[PDB]
Amino acid sequence: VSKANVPKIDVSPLFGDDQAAKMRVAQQIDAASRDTGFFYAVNHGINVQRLSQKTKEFHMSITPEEKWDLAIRAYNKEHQDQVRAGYYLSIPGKKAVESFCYLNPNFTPDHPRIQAKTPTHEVNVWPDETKHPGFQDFAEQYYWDVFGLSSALLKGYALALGKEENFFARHFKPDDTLASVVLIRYPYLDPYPEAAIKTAADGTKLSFEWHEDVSLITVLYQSNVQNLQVETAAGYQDIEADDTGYLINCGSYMAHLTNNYYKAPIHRVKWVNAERQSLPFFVNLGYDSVIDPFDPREPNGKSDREPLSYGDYLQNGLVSLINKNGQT
Ligand SMILES: [Fe+2]
Repeated sequence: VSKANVPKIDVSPLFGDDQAAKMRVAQQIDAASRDTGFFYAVNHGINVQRLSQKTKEFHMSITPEEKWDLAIRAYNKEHQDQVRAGYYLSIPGKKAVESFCYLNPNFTPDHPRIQAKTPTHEVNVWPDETKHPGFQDFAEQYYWDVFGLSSALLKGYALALGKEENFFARHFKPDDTLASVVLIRYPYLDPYPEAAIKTAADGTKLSFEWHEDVSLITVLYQSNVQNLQVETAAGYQDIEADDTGYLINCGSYMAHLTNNYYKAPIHRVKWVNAERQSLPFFVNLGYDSVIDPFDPREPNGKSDREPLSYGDYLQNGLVSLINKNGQT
């Protein structure tokens, strides 16, 4: 098994005003997006050691009582309003992974999309402040930190495609973004439950099967344990881990609006029996956001693809991924 070429891109110019320097970052984003589809963003300015420490404290101290109280509908029939946001329980002896998902902190009972009961909008659920002091403050702060990084990355993607730098970012707004953070624990277990390991066609033992992401882009921080593979024409290649950088890739909405010029890379998660964290931020736009598809290969950029509202895309895509790869 060979190793993927995943470049490290200093994204710090994307926060500045040196336009030539932004263009040089954009070129590197374009090159990586047309190759394996992944790159590491470095010099990003986020305190990832505090991110990992506070996430670890939460996963290790939450009790079965609290997990039931936070559980999404798939694990708790009482919580009909929690499809996305809440706790995704492990099943001892059967399912190893457990996770906690939260959405835009601005989604409150007073928010108009919540009042309208619009699909894919939910109010976050949180543990008791006295049992997890400072956790909600940290998690909401983190949402806006990675929102900021993601805004800057979207400027790079726009310039890479020959668009003005706000082409995507204008649709990525704090008041309505459907972006989510998932705090995922992959545990060390001895014996490891065989029901939690899948075998791929090529014999590789997996924790999560091949998929494309449901996102515009995905902005991922992982601890320093190698696990991801990306599909190429010549087979799957290992993505090296780096627990100081953010791993970036496009989701299938980008592939749609660029007529597959920037593909959504197919990737999968190898089984590794090690305690590790996986903290993705899925960059989603607003429910009514529509970007006219274009084709950068054509002089006039003309595309025959239909515009797709981000809300409809997200609703269909989340259901599809559960049905293909299972309830997480
Ligand atoms: Fe993924």
